[PDB]
Amino acid sequence: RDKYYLITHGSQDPYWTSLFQGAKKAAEELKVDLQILAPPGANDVPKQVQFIESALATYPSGIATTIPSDTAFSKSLQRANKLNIPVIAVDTRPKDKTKNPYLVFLGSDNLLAGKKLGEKALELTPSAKRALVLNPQPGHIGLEKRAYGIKTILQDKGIFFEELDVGTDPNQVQSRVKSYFKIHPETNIIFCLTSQALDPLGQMLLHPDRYDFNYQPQVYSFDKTPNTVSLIHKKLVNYVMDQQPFLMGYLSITQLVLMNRYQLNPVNINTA
Amino acid sequence: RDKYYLITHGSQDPYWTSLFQGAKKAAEELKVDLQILAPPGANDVPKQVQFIESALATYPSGIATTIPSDTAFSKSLQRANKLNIPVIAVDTRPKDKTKNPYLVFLGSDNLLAGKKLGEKALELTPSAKRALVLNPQPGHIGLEKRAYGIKTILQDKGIFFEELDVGTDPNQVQSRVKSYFKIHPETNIIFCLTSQALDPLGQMLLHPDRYDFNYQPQVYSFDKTPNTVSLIHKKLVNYVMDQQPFLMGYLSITQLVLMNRYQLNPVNINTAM
Repeated sequence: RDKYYLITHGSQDPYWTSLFQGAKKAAEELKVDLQILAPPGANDVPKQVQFIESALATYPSGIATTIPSDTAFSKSLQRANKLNIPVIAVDTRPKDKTKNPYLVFLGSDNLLAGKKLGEKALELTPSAKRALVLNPQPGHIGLEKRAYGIKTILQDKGIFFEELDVGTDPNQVQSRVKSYFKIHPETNIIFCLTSQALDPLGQMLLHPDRYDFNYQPQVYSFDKTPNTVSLIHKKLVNYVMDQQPFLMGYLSITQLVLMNRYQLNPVNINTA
Repeated sequence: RDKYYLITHGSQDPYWTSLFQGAKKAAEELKVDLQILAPPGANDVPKQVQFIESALATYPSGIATTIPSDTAFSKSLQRANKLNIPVIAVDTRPKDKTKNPYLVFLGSDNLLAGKKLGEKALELTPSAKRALVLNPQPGHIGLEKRAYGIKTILQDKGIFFEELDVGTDPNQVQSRVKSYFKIHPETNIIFCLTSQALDPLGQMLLHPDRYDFNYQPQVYSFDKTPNTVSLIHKKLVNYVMDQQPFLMGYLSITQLVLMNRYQLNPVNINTAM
């Protein structure tokens, strides 16, 4: 019974559970064992590196892991490459494969997704002159590419903008945003790099009087989580890039299995 | 301005942000300062105890805090009592205030709320065969009262039931729930003690094929969070108890202030509908 691992840097978001279920679904249909390793929070890279090192020591048939840092995983990844343990990157990938080796990547092209969302925003709300980008985890190389994409679209079109570190604590996200709007009450658009930033904002959009947030800005986000879908339906959110985490999880375990059982070579896949 | 503290044992549940906003809004209108202290997770008692302890050192005008344990907070509460710092209990309260002193309690009567949820589920779900109670926080004395209240109603009607400790990790809640249904497929009623149990469950109710969860049970819960409200509109959840956290927040800070500015005695307030 071949053993496989799916290791990530977070697990509380609805995004993670979709991805986890896709992988579990593939594991079940292909009849292989899957162990999921993820820190108790939204981000804890040193703990993730720990999981990867522990998994490697069990000589698994394959590992699918997120790689949200350009340096924190280098040693672990290099080790895995030397021991010939196939590693597939999912969700987030490093910019240098020689320093951070892995076989292929399954996920979105974060830089492009951002550009696509910025373009969509200016297309659905051309009258925009001021935008706000909410980053729940500055440093996350994947989110950094998204923000960069959006920003290149905004600047090229002359739109003013600023990126804000909101963290993941709901109360802090809401107050950082309310603080920004009091100083710039003209902000017309808000970009949420993940649903972690959207959820706290959505609550204020749903109860504008209770939160003293009647601005009614145009909002764009990433990931179609249950609450995100509800806000779209309510027309409080204009557009959301979907990375299809379930497809991502399912296909990653599938390629690892096909490689082991048939000596096939996995390939990169843009799951957007 | 006078300094006030709102201390809780959690901060991720959308329920808290609603409580926090009510407290902040009251602070704003009354022109007092308010600091909110809550562990980064969804439950951390020792951390909360330290928060209360460090708050006391600053000799604040008042403190509002949850008390989810009959033992963990005793010393801190007694200390606060000796320093003459007013303490109001919100959301959850201890069974014995002689050992755990606090002035008044603003929140709902957990036991009664549980009984009420149980009675409503039996009304709306006449076909009731077997119920499952999902506890995301064993140890939380408020949730124990809820579960107990629900079980008394279920026992009275001869409905089979079981309480399951699902924790708060979304993946684990789903896993443990699916395992139970594989063993008891006839289970047709689910009671979620908080939205922390409901969210991961709601994801499966929205994509039953993806999660291999086509049972379609009747669901009951506590706290009308955004996702909970959405699930209600989609008829995936039948009835949800509302404790009105915003009101709880607003009124608790308001009483602490009226107490300091006007020499009034605060009173207990059941915030339920």
